[PDB]
This record gives sequence, structure tokens and C-alpha cells, in this order.
Amino acid sequence: ADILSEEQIVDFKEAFGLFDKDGDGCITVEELATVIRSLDQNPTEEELQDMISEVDADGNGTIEFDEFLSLMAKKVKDT
Ligand SMILES: [Ca+2]
Ligand SMILES: [Ca+2]
Repeated sequence: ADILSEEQIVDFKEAFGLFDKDGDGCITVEELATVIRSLDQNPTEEELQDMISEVDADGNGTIEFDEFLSLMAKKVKDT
């Protein structure tokens, strides 16, 4: 069920990969801004930092799959 069948991961991984238009494996604040910008929203660095920091467990200025998945699942943990 939740083994070889990667449905949830694909969705998250698909959203993450799409965000990483560069495919470098990580989305930088500038790159994230581009994604958020498209979503009809564009917060200031501050909000981006506070939002990124809120999840950036390591605080590197970038978002990884685990971090991205947590941020999404963290805001949609309801499911
Ligand atoms: Ca990137
Ligand atoms: Ca990070």
C-alpha cells in the first residue's frame, strides 16, 4: 500500500521538482519567490524568511524535499 506504491511521494516530489525549475535538488529563496510569485502571491523577504525559517530546520536559505514535504504536510497535516 505505502511501499512500492509511491503516490503521495510522487505528488510531493512532483510539486518539489516543479518548484526546482533548475533541478539542482534545492529551491533557493529567489527560486522559491518565483514559485510563490506565480501562485498569485509575493510576500517580502521577511515573510519568506519567517516562512522558510519556520520549516528550515537547518536554516540554510534553501528548501529540500524533506523540508518541502514537511512544510506542505505541516500546513495540510489535516488530510
Ligand atoms: Ca533550484
Ligand atoms: Ca534548508
